[PDB]
Amino acid sequence: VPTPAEAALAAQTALAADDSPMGDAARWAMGLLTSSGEDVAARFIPTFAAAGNFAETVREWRSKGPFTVRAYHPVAHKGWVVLSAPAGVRYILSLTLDSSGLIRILTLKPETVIPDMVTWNDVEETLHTPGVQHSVYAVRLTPDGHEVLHASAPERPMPTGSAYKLYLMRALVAEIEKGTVGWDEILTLTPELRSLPTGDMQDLPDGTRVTVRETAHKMIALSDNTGADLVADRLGREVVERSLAAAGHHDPSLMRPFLTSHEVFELGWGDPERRAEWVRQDEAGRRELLEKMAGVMTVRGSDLGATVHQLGIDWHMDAFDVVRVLEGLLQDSGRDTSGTVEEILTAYPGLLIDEERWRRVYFKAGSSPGVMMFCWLLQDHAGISYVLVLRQSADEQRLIGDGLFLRGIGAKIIEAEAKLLSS
Ligand SMILES: O=C(O)[C@H]1/C(=C/CO)O[C@@H]2CC(=O)N21
Ligand SMILES: O=C(O)[C@H]1/C(=C/CO)O[C@@H]2CC(=O)N21
Repeated sequence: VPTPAEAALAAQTALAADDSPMGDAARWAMGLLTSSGEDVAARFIPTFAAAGNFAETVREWRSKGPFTVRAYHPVAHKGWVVLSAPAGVRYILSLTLDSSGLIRILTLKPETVIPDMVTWNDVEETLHTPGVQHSVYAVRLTPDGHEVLHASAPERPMPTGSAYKLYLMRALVAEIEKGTVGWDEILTLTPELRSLPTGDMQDLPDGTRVTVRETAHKMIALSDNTGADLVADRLGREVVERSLAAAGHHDPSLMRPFLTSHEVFELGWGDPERRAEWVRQDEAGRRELLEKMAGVMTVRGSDLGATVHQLGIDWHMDAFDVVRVLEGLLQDSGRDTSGTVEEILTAYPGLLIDEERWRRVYFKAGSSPGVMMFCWLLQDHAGISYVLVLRQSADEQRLIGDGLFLRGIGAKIIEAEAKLLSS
């Protein structure tokens, strides 16, 4: 158990030594904060829209220092640096990178505090926020069903954002198995198929040719919305929908029509009249509205904010549905002797994982205004699997925040697995 001084020193050294895209970006961003006084444009994605306000943003950040590194948490294309400022005030620097190491998101925010968890009640009492509906569901998978380790509101259907991509993955695998689509088949990016971040594929030029395998990899590992939309277009909505009952969903009608990310963005934050039409329409009327809406996006990232999940403009499922889709994916992966499914599912575990404990970890996050979820399947080297599903929804995005809180609650549960999961 490293003492505070030990932990900070280790973090400082690790940041200095990290020879990776995240290490490069984190050191550069820390340089911005600690330094005496076009280099910016070269470090960020080409379409970085805050470039004008950025000089002021950095001035304001710098005014909060001086800063000392206390913790460093690189996780693939995501990274967090915990900083202490004067008088014991703490902040977190959050980085999200694109596929070549350019910065997409860079924030410096008040520290997200998550205590070490001893009991499930610690989890519940930490997580609870007035005005936020939450759910925690943890199970051990066994031959003859699931052993419930903890449950709060698992039966409640809730919006889950990009968790829907798990169903899309199962639908894709089902079609690969049938031979109607192939891993090396080429998908082509068109202006109409481009969606918003999360993801990187939207940044590719019109006409870019990508394999089904690479597109599915990004769909899961980067939560790539454009990747997901390319897959959903190739399979077709009917195929995606007809798959839902088999892949584990209890009431497919909640995700009919099964929306694309493009559709959620455009409907959710585009013209209000069209959105009011959705609300008053039945399934037929909604399908008709979506067909009419097909085309190039008008909605931009800056338009998002107001919650729309309460109108059905999201993907609703219960915690049991999440466990079923994950267990289904575990089965699909084992059946795939090529290891293609496994490589996609294990690429990004969402945390730094103890690989001596866990043979495989599947992970998926979901987020939309007023929506946050994280889920993991963890299987040890003996073959015992656990599934953890964390969900939050609210009428106001500010009650949820950037998702580090819920992720960090998951991190603490997994850290305390011997007490909370495998006791
Ligand atoms: O993949 C991740 O870890 C991302 C994510 C993606 C949702 O599409 O949602 C949570 C919030 C965040 O930064 N996480
Ligand atoms: O390891 C942890 O406890 C948490 C954390 C907390 C931020 O101080 O940062 C990383 C991301 C995450 O969930 N981990």
